[PDB]
Amino acid sequence: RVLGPEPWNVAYVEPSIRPDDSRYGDNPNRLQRHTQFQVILKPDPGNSQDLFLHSLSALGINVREHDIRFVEDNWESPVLGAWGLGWEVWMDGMEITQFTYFQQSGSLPLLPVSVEITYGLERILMSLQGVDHFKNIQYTKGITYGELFLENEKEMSAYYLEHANVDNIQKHFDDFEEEARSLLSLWLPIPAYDHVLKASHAFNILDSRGFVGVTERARYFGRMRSLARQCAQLWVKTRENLGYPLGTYQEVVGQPRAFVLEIGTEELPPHDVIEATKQLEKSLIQILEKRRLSHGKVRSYGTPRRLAVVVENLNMKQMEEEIELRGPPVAKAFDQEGRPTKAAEGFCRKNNVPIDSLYRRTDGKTEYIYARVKESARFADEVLTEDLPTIISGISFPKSMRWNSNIVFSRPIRWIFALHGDLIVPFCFAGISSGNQSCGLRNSSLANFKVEAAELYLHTLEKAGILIDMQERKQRILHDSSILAEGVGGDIIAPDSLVQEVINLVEAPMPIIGRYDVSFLALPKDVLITVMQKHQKYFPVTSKTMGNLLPCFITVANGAIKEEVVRKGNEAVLRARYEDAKFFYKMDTQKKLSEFRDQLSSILFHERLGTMLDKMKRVENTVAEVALLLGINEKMIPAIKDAAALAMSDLATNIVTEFTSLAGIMARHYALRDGLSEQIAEALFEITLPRFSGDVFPKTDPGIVLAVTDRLDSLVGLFGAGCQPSSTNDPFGLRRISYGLVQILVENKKNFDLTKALTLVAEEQPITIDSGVIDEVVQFVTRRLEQLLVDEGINCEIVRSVLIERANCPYLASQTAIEMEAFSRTEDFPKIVEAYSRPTRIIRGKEIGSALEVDASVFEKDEERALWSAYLEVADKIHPGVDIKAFADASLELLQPLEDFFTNVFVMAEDEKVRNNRLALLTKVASLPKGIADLSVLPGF
RNA sequence: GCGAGCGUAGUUCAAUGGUAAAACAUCUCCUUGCCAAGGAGAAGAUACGGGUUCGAUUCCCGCCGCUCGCC
Repeated sequence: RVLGPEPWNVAYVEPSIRPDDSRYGDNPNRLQRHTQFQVILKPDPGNSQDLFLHSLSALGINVREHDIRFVEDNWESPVLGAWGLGWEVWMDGMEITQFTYFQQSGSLPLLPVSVEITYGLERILMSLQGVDHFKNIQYTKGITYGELFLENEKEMSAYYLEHANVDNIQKHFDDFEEEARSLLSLWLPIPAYDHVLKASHAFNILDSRGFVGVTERARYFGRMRSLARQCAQLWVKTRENLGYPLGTYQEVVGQPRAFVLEIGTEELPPHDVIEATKQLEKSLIQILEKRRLSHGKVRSYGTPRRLAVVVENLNMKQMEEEIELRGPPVAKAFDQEGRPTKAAEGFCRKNNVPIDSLYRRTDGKTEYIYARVKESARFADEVLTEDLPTIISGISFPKSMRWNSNIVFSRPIRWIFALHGDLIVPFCFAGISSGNQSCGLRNSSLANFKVEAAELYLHTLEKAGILIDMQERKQRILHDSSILAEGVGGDIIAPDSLVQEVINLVEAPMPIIGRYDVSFLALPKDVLITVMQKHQKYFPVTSKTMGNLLPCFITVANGAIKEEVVRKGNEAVLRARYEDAKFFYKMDTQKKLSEFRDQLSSILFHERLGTMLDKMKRVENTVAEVALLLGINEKMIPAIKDAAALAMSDLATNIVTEFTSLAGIMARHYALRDGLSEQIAEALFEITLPRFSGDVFPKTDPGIVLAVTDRLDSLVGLFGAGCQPSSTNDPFGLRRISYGLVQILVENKKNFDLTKALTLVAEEQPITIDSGVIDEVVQFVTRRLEQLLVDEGINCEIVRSVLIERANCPYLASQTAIEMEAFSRTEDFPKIVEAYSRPTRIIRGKEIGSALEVDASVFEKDEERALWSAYLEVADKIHPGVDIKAFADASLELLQPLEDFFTNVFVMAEDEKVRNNRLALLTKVASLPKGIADLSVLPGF
């Protein structure tokens, strides 16, 4: 009932049962059956998030005292085929509610869009009551929540988890599927959807029991997606054959003054402020001067809910000067006794100057009749009315919404404040008429004010608390955090990829210190800081003497905050996330690390080639040779192989399934603790480097072998088994995987062979690899090397004349392409590029049959006896792997006997048989540079 | 999967509302001949389709290819 034109304001309460989250009722947060509260509003009323905050203080919360935050989180579900954009609501660190605008459902777009608010009533009641474990929540006066739902939590888990008969469910799945597919032919949507409901249930208690393998999930999701995809198209029609019984949705001259334009919004993401406070100022800078208007210091600003721009002392009229303008040539328009044909009139009509006010000028060919024009001063406030809406509509985001019309933006626009001097610039955009009002800090005494003159805008804004200048929020975060961190004895850890995302989550910052327990310090350091940074957005604190962690953290509130309830509320969320990660860790140190391999066989890699255990199986059997292609020392080929079986073992651990960014850290941590060598453990970490664009590369010796051998397999397998990247679409990430393999080499001084390693790591795969499909992987790698090499300030014509035969070993190519440009800029390049061109053109094909023929059989020539000597004494130096400088000094002395041979000897055949000496003697001199550079492409030939 | 930027002789690049320029390559004519080099001349392009305007390579829409970020 969100599909159609039908208005549907409704709100209900329902439990929700998901069995794979059943944990016998012991961990205080996860339940197999939890109550929700759902409210859907269609159409969107407009107050849709000022009714929410009345709801909160209705259920007894003090919203001027706690810290309510709208942190963005999109929503998508492919099974139903729906998605939407919106936020989640953090009260004092706890995520309590989701808030979404819908845009797809089934597979047909929505009109009008719906608003979905979904409270979760057991994560709210533990916070509002000071309780850590759900079985202490007071249900009513006298009875507890545990004493009602505990054994249902306890023994429905044993059913969904161990004793669920798993074939009388595999049959019921297909039975329900068939019945729902049949009742979609008598045109009955209601039961034909209830059967989809009770089939997608029976799939969950299959998945929980583990009976679903790894390759059946892609089939089950498909089987059940096209049932919801085609119940929708039946419902939306059976509605309209009734006639929609619930209505239908249809719809002056003076000195210069400043000019300020703000576009209020609802909370934008943290990185849609940065890429939208630029393509607005640029798009304004252009159009201010395109229309002949002069100004001064233009300056942008940003906040999660406004995007302001200020242009100072803007003009009051256009510049109003007369400019020349030339039109069509005298050939097209002008003619003898036929001057106005069809073009002269079109050239004067759009300019309305009289037709006898034209003259001629030597415009190249003394043509292009023309005249003058006027600029038409237009008061600088009726100009902007025409050009602002196309400014504001210009900004473009990757993800975008619709709320009440077909206009698209990233979040709904709520107010527009655009003024100039004292007067308002009047226009309208997306149903909002511009004015001079603005909302300050929400839920304050200045939640609505009006600014009179545009020169006291900023001074009024920061009179309501807001700090809009983005670069003066960083300096009030990182400078009131230091006093706190030094009051306890330490200092903060602020990677500037976290400050750029803490700045744009706040409007008027306020920092607070908090304490967590000391007995959590036994965890690894890089799980503490990852909990405190990548999920909660806190600041850790490290004692600057003996620089390890302390039991403190720093959090950033927003506004007029009680700062006695928010510290106490934040201290008790990462007393729970730590308390879960500690249980996971203690469950992971129960077994030696070498046993976590045999769980790997339940992670999919690719369908027709398999899991991850087989892939890591196909690497121990080849990492004993890629250490010979790289020329690794002999006394380390043992110490690599035992660190190759343990590789990628931590990917089945309990932690790494929860914190999927610690793949690689929590393998070295276990390995060192188990009692391996140091270099084994350190190599167990760089099988993952680099993880993205711009990360450290493997430096140790056994760290390169594995990081190369993995990237060879994930290339040859994915290529020779269907998934080729031939598209703009990038599945399986075949671009960065191929890009990193050349950086691990050019950054590490290694000599490799791309056409021998790919003839040996393809031999192993399960599917057959023919010699033709590895000749495209070499090209897909060489193009990536060329792109890496061009954008280092290199010239484009030399990197295509070294990559013809030095393209195999990616280090020597990147070595000899930088060393060739510096030689190309010196004044010996035109001597050599010609010296080698006189004997490669002259031999464009004359049936040289006797292959070698270089002999003194009959060499009765004069200059031959002095040319072949030079060829031998240079060819004795140039070996197939020499550098470019020995070449560039060994050909300069060969260039002279060339012009002493061509001067006299008549190479072409005046005799019948003996004219092949004179041909081979130049074929050889032409072929010497085969292996160093392909000299027949460079210009100047 | 979505966005962003691009497409001009054979290769590299200037221009813009209305006679699309130059470099290297190609061709012909020269002759201390066949190669090279110095000289004159000639031919050669806006990926494709649609829209307004008198005229679009330029402004608008749609299709094809390429490069790059996220998934």
